[PDB]
This record gives sequence, structure tokens and C-alpha cells, in this order.
Amino acid sequence: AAEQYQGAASAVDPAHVVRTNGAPDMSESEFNEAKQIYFQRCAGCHGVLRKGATGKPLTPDITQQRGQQYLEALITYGTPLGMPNWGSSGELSKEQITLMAKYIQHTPPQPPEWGMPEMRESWKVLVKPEDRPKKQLNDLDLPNLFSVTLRDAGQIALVDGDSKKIVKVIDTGYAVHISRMSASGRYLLVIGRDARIDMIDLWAKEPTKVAEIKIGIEARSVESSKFKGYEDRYTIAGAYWPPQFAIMDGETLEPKQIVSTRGMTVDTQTYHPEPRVAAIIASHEHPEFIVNVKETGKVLLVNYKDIDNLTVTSIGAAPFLHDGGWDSSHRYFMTAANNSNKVAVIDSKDRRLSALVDVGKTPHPGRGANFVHPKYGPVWSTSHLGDGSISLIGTDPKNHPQYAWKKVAELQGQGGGSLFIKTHPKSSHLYVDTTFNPDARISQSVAVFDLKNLDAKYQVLPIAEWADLGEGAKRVVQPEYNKRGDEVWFSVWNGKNDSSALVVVDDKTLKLKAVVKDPRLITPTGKFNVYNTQHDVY
Amino acid sequence: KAAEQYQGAASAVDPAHVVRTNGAPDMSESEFNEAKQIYFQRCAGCHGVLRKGATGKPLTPDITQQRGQQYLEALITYGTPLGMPNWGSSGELSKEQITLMAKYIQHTPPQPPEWGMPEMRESWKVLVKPEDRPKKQLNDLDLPNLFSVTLRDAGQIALVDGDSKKIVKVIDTGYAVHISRMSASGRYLLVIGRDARIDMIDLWAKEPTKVAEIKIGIEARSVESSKFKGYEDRYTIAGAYWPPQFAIMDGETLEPKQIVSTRGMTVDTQTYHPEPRVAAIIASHEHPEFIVNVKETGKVLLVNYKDIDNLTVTSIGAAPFLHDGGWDSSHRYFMTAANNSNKVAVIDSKDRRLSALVDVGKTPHPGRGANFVHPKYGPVWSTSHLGDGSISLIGTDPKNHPQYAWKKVAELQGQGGGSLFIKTHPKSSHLYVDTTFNPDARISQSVAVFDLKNLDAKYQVLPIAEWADLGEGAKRVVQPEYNKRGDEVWFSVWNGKNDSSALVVVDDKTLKLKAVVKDPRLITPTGKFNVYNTQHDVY
Ligand code: DHE
Ligand code: DHE
Ligand code: HEC
Ligand code: HEC
Repeated sequence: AAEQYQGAASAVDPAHVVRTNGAPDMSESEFNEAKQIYFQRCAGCHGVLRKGATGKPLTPDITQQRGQQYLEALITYGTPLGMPNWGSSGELSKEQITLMAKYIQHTPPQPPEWGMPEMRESWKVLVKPEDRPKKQLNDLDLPNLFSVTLRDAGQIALVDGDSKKIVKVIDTGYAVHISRMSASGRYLLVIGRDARIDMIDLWAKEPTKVAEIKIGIEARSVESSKFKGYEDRYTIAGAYWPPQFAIMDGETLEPKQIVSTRGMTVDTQTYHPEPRVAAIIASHEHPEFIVNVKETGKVLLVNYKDIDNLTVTSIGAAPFLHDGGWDSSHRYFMTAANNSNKVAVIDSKDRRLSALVDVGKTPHPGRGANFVHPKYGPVWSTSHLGDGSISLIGTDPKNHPQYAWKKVAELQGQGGGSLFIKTHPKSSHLYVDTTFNPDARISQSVAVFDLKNLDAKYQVLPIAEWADLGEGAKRVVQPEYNKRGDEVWFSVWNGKNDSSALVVVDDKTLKLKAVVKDPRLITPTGKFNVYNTQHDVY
Repeated sequence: KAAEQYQGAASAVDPAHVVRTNGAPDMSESEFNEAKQIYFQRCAGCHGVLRKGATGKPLTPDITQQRGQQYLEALITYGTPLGMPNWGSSGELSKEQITLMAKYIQHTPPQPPEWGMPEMRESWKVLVKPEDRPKKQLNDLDLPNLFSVTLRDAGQIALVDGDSKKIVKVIDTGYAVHISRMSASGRYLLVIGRDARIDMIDLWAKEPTKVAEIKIGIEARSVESSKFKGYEDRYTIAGAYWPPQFAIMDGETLEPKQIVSTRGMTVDTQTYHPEPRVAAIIASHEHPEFIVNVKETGKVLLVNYKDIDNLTVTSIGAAPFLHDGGWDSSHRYFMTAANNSNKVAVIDSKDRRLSALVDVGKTPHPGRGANFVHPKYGPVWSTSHLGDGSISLIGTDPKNHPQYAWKKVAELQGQGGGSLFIKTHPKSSHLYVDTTFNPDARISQSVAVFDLKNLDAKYQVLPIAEWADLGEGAKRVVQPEYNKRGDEVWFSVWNGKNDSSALVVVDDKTLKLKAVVKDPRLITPTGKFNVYNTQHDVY
């Protein structure tokens, strides 16, 4: 009966369902050799399913159309639009480039999914809530503590701000991307690019891990609920693969909900198989999380008032959403759609897109830099990877409606390859790095502007040279203030077999203050001051 | 080059864990395509396009290669007592074809095309602009008593006059229209074919005519209109089987506005499902929302249309295999069937939460259900089943009958399994139940009728197809439907395409034959929707 009920023909026409191949035959060792190169060298931009970069996707319909020789030449010489040259540079051999061309003509191999069973299997409560201290069992000045990422070591070091000494090094997931604080200021949350999250109790005799869990195969962001009456309630994390985000117990990390970001794009409104989750930021206006979904250019407002029945408001922005942060008032999310060269303004109160501001080539603000301009009122700034400009955008609809969501002015730095711009309420300086600048000297130093005289050109602080480290690229990255706002820290991100350091500068004088060296300080990248991260002070 | 080095590091994904699919038995183009044709003609309905639609293990290469050729040929040949038919023992397919199917399912599932906004707009057509349409009714038809009947294989629908029992107009639509729905103004009739083609019909024109059309997917089943106060003819939503999505369009022109993906995590295992088909869709009267049923993931979505630019969706978890359903007497609780889970999920449309999960019989199939006041239990909603001959009566009054609310308060027994629709009306003391897919010809060609005033008495069997006087063919009777005044119930005698069919009208007051609708154009009549009863949810 039920077999006759569901027994008619599918409305889908067999003639339009296509079998995939006609690709160059390659053995198992040849396919694995190419596959290994693809995730080590290509995937980052192009993605798992090869639809992550601008331009045409590397799926068999397009690649077989181009042909073996077209592909080999394209991989060999690259393009001026963001596709590196692998043959000319001499990175890959002609035998490898040949394998790569044949490889992308085959259906993309499939990485495993990662749901609730996998999540729970990896979930570990190391110290039960009840077995945790009721008070701070140490003498540490937690607010002024710095959570520094020792990238290649798969660890993080807690550095005491005033003493400049490493208080504790902790094993974490590989290459931790960011550190975030719980609203109470007690727990420290870190997540590795391997999607493994680690919750750390700063009140323990020695700050230690109390729980851990893996939320995907690849990830970048984590965050805690910051709405009033929700301290340490929920923790969210966004993954690159699978395309999803997960919500967990903010006290134990127990997985509760998992949502897929696979969907329709904002621009063409077509289906995208891999919309990776970028930045995530907690709302202060409503009990919701603001999630950035890259490839589809959507900003989702995930309400956690009722975790059992999840309500999500999908706001369209612009393609390629990445990093971003609050305006001075903590109401408007200033996030960059890098490859679209725009900054999306999300109103967290009224819950809508306030504007799409045209900025420079490939905006990369991190969380951005907020400061009051002598003429244009309160602005939010961002530097770029594509060029040497710095965009100042008005963020005061109330008192400065004429300058709101407008690129009010522009500043010029040392050049492109910039990654982070920084300032502080108590500071009158504006720092900007240039980490990926092709020039060694430029990439090994930072620019500083005088907020009291913006017409004047920037000064150049020789960070890497001050560290006195010897050989290596010595790339300087991310300025970060201490709780007081009179010290600015920088990482001298050198190789793993080289010597790296953390340089500190007296903000009041712009003079070298201290240098943090230690054999354990391996490949330091992101630094997050506890109080400043927790209270979004930027 | 700065941004190129920025995004230059390795992916956190281990190449060794990214797998290449193969190790399937070789098969040429001729072979592969032949198996594929059989797959979508015979297997897809249950198993889905990507082969994860049925209960039990999926037919994906990881599992199929594990079982192997032999195991697979054997299972396909004899089937299983759990819903998998026998294709060899019944002589449906040959051993040659079965060997092909066993080889086919060991390969990666061929991919059907996606259907986005560009494809949708391309298909979109405004046949008659809102400005060019009538300002009032230009015909003298009794629109509320009109029946929109589906002439399935014909790729058409027929509007039949309730009182005169005649076909007023025959309209070309998408292939095999599955359901008909009325807009909140009672002016526009909407129909959607299994091919995802929707047709909007203006009942006010001199002769009812199509004003707009669109194709929202490759395969579909449902369409629905906004019914919240102040949104008459504002929006139209349609759900698809492939791709896994629904589409919100302009209610006056059918212009595509938003397309949302239903691919996601399941309610039970909370794992990823690549093909969560959209089933029933009902419009809320409590909030400006559309209640959408997502089958495989067992999710009921409340899509708020108060602002379609920034879509807000509340995802309520219910139970796997959500299919059909309808409102309770008060129009607040959405009583929906999770057929393969043998349960009925109750969705409070006001408080927007899962009110309960009621345990019922084997494979519930309520259609929109049947509501009536039980002498002992108060207001109840009822459903019949495909898996058995039972009829579940569930209490739907938590306010004044909490002792019974959301409980399978009582049961009734019909002719047997294979039931598709149960039905009644506020003005009627009778309760009909068909048996369309019952393996017995006599039972499948008749309908059971209960007495609401004496629920202890056994039903009377009405010989609907025999009354028709049609001759040869299966002559399956399906879906009872009352008229505007609820004094006559209509049935469909769904006979073959090359055979003779009819609509049989029965006097509700006397349970006697009242009329028989026959017409050469009345080919494979299936669903029938009375304009008034459909539009105002009278059931
Ligand atoms: C989505 C995302 C965020 C926002 C998180 C948030 O706010 O919740 C972010 C922030 C960050 C932040 C946060 C700083 C802040 O002030 O908020 C830091 C320090 C950082 C160190 C790096 N990032 Fe980041 N980053 C990516 C992704 C992201 N980076 C990439 O996918 C990319 C382009 C390529 C990659 O190799 O991962 C990339 C490269 C880098 C680097 O090269 C850095 C310097 C070193 C590393 O570990 O790869 N990213
Ligand atoms: C999701 C869904 C609904 C609810 C929509 C709503 O109300 O929003 C529905 C309702 C319906 C309704 C609604 C009646 C009502 O009173 O609301 C009718 C008449 C109907 C005629 C048929 N349906 Fe239906 N039906 C399916 C799906 C559905 N059918 C299938 O997938 C299935 C099992 C397989 C198929 O072949 O499509 C199926 C078979 C059938 C039939 O065999 C029928 C009799 C004829 C046909 O064309 O296939 N279905
Ligand atoms: C980002 C830093 C990239 C890396 C690493 C690699 N590719 Fe790329 N690729 C990138 C972009 C932005 C584009 C578009 C370029 C344009 O001018 O349109 C491309 C393009 C290709 C193509 C050509 C696609 C086509 O037009 O048919 C191919 C074949 C290609 N890329 C291959 C590829 C391989 C094999 C790589 C790793 C060894 C690789 N790309 C890395 C960005 C990035
Ligand atoms: C629904 C009316 C079905 C149709 C039409 C077909 N199949 Fe099916 N199949 C269905 C169910 C409910 C199940 C579960 C059976 C069980 O006892 O668990 C199955 C199972 C299969 C399997 C076996 C899967 C396994 O355990 O490894 C196979 C190989 C299979 N079905 C094949 C198949 C083919 C090729 C069909 C069309 C020619 C087909 N099925 C139709 C439901 C239904």
C-alpha cells in the first residue's frame, strides 16, 4: 500500500541528470600526490569544493572546457587578478603542474562531514563546574593578562602585562587563530584552525583547561554570549568545513545546536556548496550572535533566547565577508567584504544593513580602530591588503548624519599588505602594520599617526630591528594595547626554527619599552589583552 | 601579491582524509543511462535523487560497495518486509536490468541541475498585468462553490460548477498538478505541478484565465498564500523536492523574491542531510508567517514575511519524515504527520513551539485531517493510515480539555490499510474515509462512512466506483471533498488514462447517490478542491 503510494515516477528527467568524467586518467599515487598539493597550496583560496575564489570555479565542467594546456599555462604563469604563478616562480615543477591540471579535471574528493556524533565523541569535560574554584585561587592580574598564540607549536602563552614574563604555556589545537574572553572575565576561549576549541579557567591555582571539543575539520572563529543576563551562557564557533556553526553550553562546552551555512548567495542568488563561516560577534542589543557567512555574503542574527527552537534573521550584505568589529557605541558591526572592496554596516539594534561603504583594495580591519575626528566626529577606521590607504568612516547617524556610513576621509600608510590598525580611548596614536608587504623593511616595521595632527605624515617604528633577532623574515603583526592603554605590543612573527619576540612600546613617547624573548615563544601571532578583548576596547 | 601570501598557508584539512570515490563495477554509457532511467522511473520517489530519502541504509557507494553485487542483486530481487518492494519476484524488472541497478548504485549519484534566481526569472511570465486585470467579477459563476479538479496525466485542471455538476473551463498547467490553493481574497486560484511549474488563475475574468506562471525547481508538491490579516495576495510560497528549497514570490505577479535552502542538519541524529525535501506548507493566522514542512530533517520552519528583504526563520524540530497535515478546529495548532515515524506532530502557531508528538498507527496519512467535536472527549482532529486500517482521534483543546489535549483519545476501524483521506464538515454528522491504495479491488473502489452521532456503530460501505458505471480499469476512489454548504461530498474515480473516469457526488444527508460527473476531458481525476472550503480551511 505504502509501496504503491510512493511508486510513481520522479518528476526529475533522467536525461538531465549527468554522470561526471572524461578526465585524464591518473593512478592512485598520482591522484594523491596532486591532492596533497591541492590542500597544501590551493585550497586556502579555492576551497574544498573549488568554488571559493573569484573568477571561474575549478570544477570539471569549467576545467575540462579549458583543457589540459590552458590549465597548465594558467597554473604556470598565474594571473594579475590574485592567482599566483607556480611555474615561473619555481614553486612547483612542470611534472607537478601537469598533475595539478589533470587533478582539477576530476570530481573534487570529499572530506568527511562532522555532526553531533563526532562532536560529542570529541567533547571532554576536564574539570566539572562543581569541582571548579568559587574564587580566584591565584595572585595574577587577570585583566592585564595577554593570551598570545604560539602558532606552529599548537599552544598559547599567557603573558603578564606588567612583568612581561610568561605565566603559563598551554597545549591547544594547532595554530590557534583567535582568543576570546567570557563576559564574566573568568574563562578564556581559544580555537585552532583544526576546529578544536579549548576553554581555560583563569581562577584556577594555575590557569588550566576545564573543557574541550572539535566543531568541524577547519575553523577560525569562537565567541561567548554578551547580552545582559547571559554571562557564560553559550559559546558559538564557526567552521570553514563543514560549512556550519555550532552552539554549545558556555559552562561545559556540551554541543547543543549545529546549523548549516550552505545556501543561496546574496548577489546572484544561486546555490553555493561551501559558504564558510568567518567572524562572529555577540550582540549587546539583543540576545543573539552575529555570524558572517563569507561566499554567500550573509550576516545571520542567531537568537539564543530559546536554544531549542532557533530563530535566525538572515541579512544580505556583500560577497566575501571576513573580519570586522563594533563602532565606538557597540551597536553597529563594521565588517569587511574584502574581495568586494566594501565595508558592510550591520545595525545590531534595528537588525538591518545600514549601508555598504566603498573603500580601498581588499579591506582588512580586524576589529577596526575607533576614534573621534576633530572635524567629522566619531569614525571607525580600517587599513588594506590591496593598497596603502586607510579609510575613515563616519559612525554617528544621530549627531553627524552628513558623515554617517561615508568614507569621510583617508590616510596613507607605508603601502599594502596591511592587516591591523589600532588605537585606544586613552591613546592619541593610530598604529597600522604591514605584515604581508613584499618589502622586508616595510613588513618589519609599523606606522604611527598622530590623532591630534592627522595632516602630518606617519612615523616609522622599527619593531623587528628593536627586537635584535638576527636572521629571518621577522614579519611584525597586530598592535595590541594593555588595559591601561599606555603600552602597545607587537609580535615579531619569525619562523619556527628562528627566534621570535614580542616588542612593547611606550605609547606616550613612542619609545621601545620592553622585549619579550623566550625559547618557548615560537611563531607568535595574535595577542589578546584580557580586559580589552572582553570589553571590545578598540 | 600581499593578499596572495595572506591566503597562502595550508588548509587545516588533511588530504589523507579527503576521499576519491570509486571502485564501482564498470559500465558503458548505454548501460549507465539505462539504469539511470529505471532509477528515476522506479526508485527515486522513495530513495531520492541523491539516494538518502528512504528509511534504512542509503544507496550511496560507501554502503553499496560494502554490501557488494550479490547482496544488492538479491535485495533488489526479493525486497524486504519493511517497505522495499520486490523487483525480480514480481517480474517488474529483468535479471539483466537488476544486475544493472546493482552496478549503478555502486557509482557516485549523477547530479541534477540547481535551480536559482536566474533560472526562476527566465521561467517567470506575467501573462496579464495587474493593471490590465478586472476590477470586479466579470462572470456570474458561483466562485465559492467551484471545484478545482486535477486532470493529472493530461497536464491540466478542470473547474467544475458545484450545483450544475458541469465542467466550466479546462486550463493547461504543469504536469500532474499536485494541489490547488486559494488566495486570501478568494480571487486567485493557484496550482503547482510535480514539475515545480506554478500557474496563477484569475477567477474574475470573463472566462477564468491564467495571469502568471513560474517554475520554482525541478520537482515540487506544495504552494501556499499569505493568510494573516492585512496581507491578502501579498506573497506566495512554494516548496520543492529538488533542489531542497522553497521560494517566496510576489502574490500578484509571481515575481521571485527570495529562495531559501533546506539542506541541513536532521532533528534526530543531528547529522547533515543533502536533500531535505519540502513537504506541506500552511499559512499562519497568528503571525505573518508561512509554516513549512521539511521532510528528512523533520523540521518545521516558521518563515516571517513581514520583511522578506531580511528573512527571519524560526526552526522548530519535530520528528523525521514530516509530510502532510492541517489546522485544528481553532486554526492555531498545525497537526502534521511524520508518517514513517508513526507520529503526528503538533505545532502551536501562536506560541511558535512543538506542543507535542502524538503516537499513532502505521504510516499516518491525514491529508489536511478531519475535525469534529467528540461527545466524551471534546474537540478532536482525526487521521487514517496507509499502514493499517485504524483512525486516530487526537484531542486538540488544551484550554478547556487539558485531560485529553494531544492524546490519542480513541480509535476507529475502517475497511483496512491503504487509506489516503479522512473527511467531515461542520454542518455534517458523517465522517468519510477512503482506501485508495488497498490491495483489494472492492475496498479500494469504495469508502467507509461513520456516524458522528453514534461512533460505536460500524461504518457503512458506499460503492462509489460501482455507482459510477465505468466498466474496466482499477477505478480507485480517492479524497472525499464537501461542497460550499457541506450537504454533498465528492469523490474521484481515478481510472486509467486510456480508461473512463468520473466524479461521484453523494447526498450527505441521505448517503444516497446524487450525481455522476463524466466528460471526455475528465482524464485521471485526482485532487478536488472546493474554492470556499480550501480558502477558509473548512475540514
Ligand atoms: C575569519 C577570520 C578572522 C575573524 C575572527 C573573528 O573576529 O571572530 C580572523 C582574525 C584574525 C586575528 C584576530 C585579531 C583581532 O584583532 O581580532 C588574528 C590575530 C589572525 C591571524 C592570522 N590570520 Fe586570520 N585569517 C583567516 C581567517 C580569519 N582571521 C583566513 O582564512 C586567512 C585569510 C588564511 C589562513 O591562512 O588562515 C587568515 C590569515 C591569518 C594569518 O596569516 C595570521 C596573521 C596568522 C595565522 O595564524 O594564520 N586572524
Ligand atoms: C507533500 C505532499 C502533500 C501536502 C501538500 C500540502 O498540503 O501543502 C500532498 C497532498 C496531496 C493532496 C491534497 C489533498 C488535500 O485535501 O489537501 C492530494 C489530492 C494528493 C494527491 C496525490 N498524492 Fe500527494 N504525494 C506526495 C506529496 C504530497 N502530497 C508524494 O511525494 C507522493 C507520496 C508521491 C508522488 O508520487 O508524488 C504523493 C502521492 C500522491 C498520489 O498518489 C496522488 C493521489 C496523486 C498524484 O498526483 O500523485 N496529495
Ligand atoms: C589565492 C591566494 C590563490 C591560490 C593560493 C591559488 N589560486 Fe588559483 N586562482 C585564484 C584566483 C583569484 C583566481 C582567478 C584568477 C583570474 O584572473 O580570474 C584563480 C584562478 C585559477 C585558475 C583558472 C580558472 C579559470 O579561469 O578557468 C586555475 C586553473 C587555478 N586558479 C588553479 C589553482 C591551483 C591548481 C592552485 C594551487 C597549486 C591555485 N589555483 C592556487 C586564487 C588562488
Ligand atoms: C519505496 C516505495 C521504495 C521503492 C520504490 C524502492 N525502494 Fe529500495 N528501499 C526502500 C526502503 C524503505 C528500504 C529499506 C529496506 C530495509 O529493510 O531496511 C529500501 C532498501 C533498498 C536497498 C538496500 C539498502 C541496504 O540495506 O544496503 C536497496 C539496494 C534498494 N532499496 C534498492 C532500490 C532500487 C534499485 C529500487 C528501484 C528499482 C528501489 N530500491 C525502489 C524503499 C523503496
